[PDB]
Amino acid sequence: MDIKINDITLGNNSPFVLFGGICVLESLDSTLQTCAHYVEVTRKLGIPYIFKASFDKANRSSIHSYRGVGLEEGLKIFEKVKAEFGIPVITDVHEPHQCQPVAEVCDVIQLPAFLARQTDLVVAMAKTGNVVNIKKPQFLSPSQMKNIVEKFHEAGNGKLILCERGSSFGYDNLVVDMLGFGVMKQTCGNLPVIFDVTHSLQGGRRAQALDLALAGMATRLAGLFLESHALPLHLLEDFLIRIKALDDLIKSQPI
Amino acid sequence: MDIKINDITLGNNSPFVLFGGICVLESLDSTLQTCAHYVEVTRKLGIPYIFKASFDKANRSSIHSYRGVGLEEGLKIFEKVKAEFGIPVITDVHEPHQCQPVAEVCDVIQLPAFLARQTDLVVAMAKTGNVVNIKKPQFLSPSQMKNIVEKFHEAGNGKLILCERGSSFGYDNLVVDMLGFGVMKQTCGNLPVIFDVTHSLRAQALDLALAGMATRLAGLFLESHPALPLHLLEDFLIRIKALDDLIKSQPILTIE
Amino acid sequence: MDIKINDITLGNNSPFVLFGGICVLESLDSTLQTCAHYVEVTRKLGIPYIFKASFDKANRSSIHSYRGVGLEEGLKIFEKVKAEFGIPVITDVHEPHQCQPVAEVCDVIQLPAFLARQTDLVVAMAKTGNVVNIKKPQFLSPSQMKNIVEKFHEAGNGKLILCERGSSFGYDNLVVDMLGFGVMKQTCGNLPVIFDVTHSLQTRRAQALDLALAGMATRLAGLFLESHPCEGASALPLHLLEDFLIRIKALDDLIKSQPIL
Amino acid sequence: MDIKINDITLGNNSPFVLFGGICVLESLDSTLQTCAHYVEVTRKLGIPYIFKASFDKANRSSIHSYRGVGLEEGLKIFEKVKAEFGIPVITDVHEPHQCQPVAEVCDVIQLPAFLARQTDLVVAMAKTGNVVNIKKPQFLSPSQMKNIVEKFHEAGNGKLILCERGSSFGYDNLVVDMLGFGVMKQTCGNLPVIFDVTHSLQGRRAQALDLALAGMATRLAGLFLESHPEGASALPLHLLEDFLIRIKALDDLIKSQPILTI
Ligand SMILES: [Cl-]
Ligand SMILES: [Cl-]
Ligand SMILES: [Mn+2]
Ligand code: NA
Repeated sequence: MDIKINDITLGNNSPFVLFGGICVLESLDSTLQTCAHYVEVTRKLGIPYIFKASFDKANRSSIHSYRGVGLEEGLKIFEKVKAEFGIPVITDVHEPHQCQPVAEVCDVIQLPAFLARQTDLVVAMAKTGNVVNIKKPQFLSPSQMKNIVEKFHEAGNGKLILCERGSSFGYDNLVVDMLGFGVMKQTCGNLPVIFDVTHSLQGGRRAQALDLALAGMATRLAGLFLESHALPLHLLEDFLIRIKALDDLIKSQPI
Repeated sequence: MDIKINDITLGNNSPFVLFGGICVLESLDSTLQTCAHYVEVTRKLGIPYIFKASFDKANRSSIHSYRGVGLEEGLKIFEKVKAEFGIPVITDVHEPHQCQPVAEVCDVIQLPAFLARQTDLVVAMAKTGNVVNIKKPQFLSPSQMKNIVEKFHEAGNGKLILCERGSSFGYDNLVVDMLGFGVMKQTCGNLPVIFDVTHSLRAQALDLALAGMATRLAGLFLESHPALPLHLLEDFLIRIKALDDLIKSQPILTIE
Repeated sequence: MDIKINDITLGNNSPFVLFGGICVLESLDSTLQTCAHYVEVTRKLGIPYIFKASFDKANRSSIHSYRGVGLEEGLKIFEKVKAEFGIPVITDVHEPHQCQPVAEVCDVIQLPAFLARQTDLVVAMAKTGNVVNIKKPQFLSPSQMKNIVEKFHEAGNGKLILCERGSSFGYDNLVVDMLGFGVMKQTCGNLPVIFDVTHSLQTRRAQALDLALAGMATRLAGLFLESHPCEGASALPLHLLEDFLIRIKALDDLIKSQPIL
Repeated sequence: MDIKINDITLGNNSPFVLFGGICVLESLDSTLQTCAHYVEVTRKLGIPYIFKASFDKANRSSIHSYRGVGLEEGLKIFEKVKAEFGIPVITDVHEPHQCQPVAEVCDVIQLPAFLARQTDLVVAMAKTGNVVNIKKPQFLSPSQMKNIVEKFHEAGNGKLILCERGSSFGYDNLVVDMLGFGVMKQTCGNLPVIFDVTHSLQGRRAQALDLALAGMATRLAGLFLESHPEGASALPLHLLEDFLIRIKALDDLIKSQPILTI
């Protein structure tokens, strides 16, 4: 099953979509500069693109640290981004009350991985009717995603993206099971599956991210989810050139 | 470090405290009957006892399974339990706004494992000044508990309990690392450590509980249904008490 | 199922047996000294005792690592241990041809964790007729132990001990699943189950008593451990053995005094 | 570092080599029949191929499963395979004493995962001077492989292949860490790394394909892969050409691009 996001077709047998932005929003001008960079590179390589950012840093280093511009001033910035660049955007929500006002502005709303079993937040996200990205818990088996999908469906929303972010592997480590992509497709009605390479991790780091991105996208996925300021930006170009080459080849092979 | 909960002393070198009850408050009369049975058995054996229930169960099996009686009626039921039996009670909170009204009624307030790194909720819990039970997420290592305790300390509350509930082990399975208890004791200032055997998992329950309490713990945390069958409570606790009394009666032995 | 080893009754509802000793045989005189300590401490505490050591470390990280005194020498040392103290002994075997020679002397022969799938080794062990200690591989689940037991049974030897030594947990770490003990009891005909606390601690050392108590709380035939007066650093300081075992016996006596079910 | 195996160049920047065949040798007739299938499919696509079988398998699933025809007849069968098809072969050895006579015939000798730390076998294998395939145990981290490599180097042999077969993930299940390939390359001197997709899985065909493609996307010297019409199930043969067409497409694309810039 494909999902239309404005002008974009997102699906497991479409050209891959890049989801990319920043960690948490800070300022209007800083958010435009970075989005401008993603847009320039993606445009000239011919890759569809959705801008990602959080208005809130829910888990903070200190009880005293910067948190982000918050919801009220977060949304303002998203509205600009969309006006200036005419692309879709994606952000995470944590409280049920937040869900409808955020869906007003943000094309895709994201269910955080820690919160995926919180039935309140599931129902409230569903009721927006917006496109939803479900982050797979690092503790959850791929064949259990069907149970989250069922809850969304019972609540009346079928516009769901499943998002891989790694599985717990001993203490303080993650491994990505490349077999899980297929299990989610097979058990969840071939909804779009995307791969969050950035959170699945943690010059090698740069190199490591490329290997892992290529491996995931070899399994035939709707999109790649990532971040940068942790990946540089002349590298962004070099990285995507290689991802698009592989994606194009894979998607040209009959299933 | 010990913590006083009314007339109970909770600590890793004290007689174990049972945190026992049911999953979610659904009723008044049945809650009281179940609590009455815990009270009778624990009084008979001289085991300190705290009644547990949730008033608001997130993470239910279906979107319309009953979430429980909710905040206002839940606190009223907790008040009746406290008035009838004279025991402390424990419940969980899910939002900052719930922290004040729950803490006014409940002797212990619990940070759900899935929310354990949510700073706003940690700060709001800390600021109640209440005793807090921190549930260890299955995906979190035992040496990372100190980061949660530091956040509470920064916000001015040191009356903290650490609660083991198992660790993710491959897909859809849990293992309890018995070495984790000591790591928590040693890195977190010897705060009280308790063991949630119910959520870690029924001869199995008994083996797992005995194994845990053998490592010298402040408390044991479990749920029954009228979850261990309620009528087998006395037999279960007699065996746990036997082991706890033995272990606690010997001075700690240090290995290099 | 109980197993008689000379005068010792080994079983999951009998008083725990200590399988105790050292990483590797280094000489006769060091061996005799350490064994003497084990024997005098266990005798006074009333704990049945089997002496343990390897004659070869067959899988160290250098081809010039120290490997111990080797087979022919090692068996001579086991011979003297048995004559002097009158106790049973246990050692591991790494190659099929070793089995019958080693079994003529060593009462219990041990299948190494890495080698459990080695069919020729299983068969050669089984044929000796000796009591066998099966190390549960770090990569094998407790409900598949039955598969190794089935092979020994098909090869005609039913005197088998199941030895827990930890489970792989991510990279380079182990965890001990306290529920595995009961799984092994239920699926392998209540054969004696024992706990190797030393190797379970590999990656801790300060935590050996807590881990050993936790395992014995589940009601076990035996405890398996190494001391030092060869390693990942988890051996018990030898002088601490008496105080260590006082605690283990206290718990075992309690658990074993409670009816089961 | 590349390894020359007769006419074949094996290395992580070279076209991928297929390793595959049968579980155990039974007879010359049976072996030639199976080998011919692989040879014909790989010749049709221009993929270098190395035939695998055991002459005496020590880790089968029951104690009376057939272990193979044995050393003496096994080596005669390997000799004929080599003569008939002009390809290299590979076999596992589990006894030190068997290393020398096997190495007279078999181009690659394979160290079983369960014996990967056994010093006496490692030394006896090294001293043959043959190319060696080191099977990585499911309990070993990728950064431990260096230790095995060092033991071979100490004993005089650096013609080593590292073979990934998955890692223990909770109970029973194996997972393949796609980051492990890079860790082995970086720590072990860019020795050839190959991927045993079949074991890694302890229908089954669609799975095998995704996992194989993901591994080869990381830039690898070869693929280890069982096919025909035990402990680990093989890919059905009518699928072999179509499977290999897809692996070769990805491999050619990847190998044709330079490793990233500084
Ligand atoms: Cl709870
Ligand atoms: Cl068999
Ligand atoms: Mn040792
Ligand atoms: Na209170």
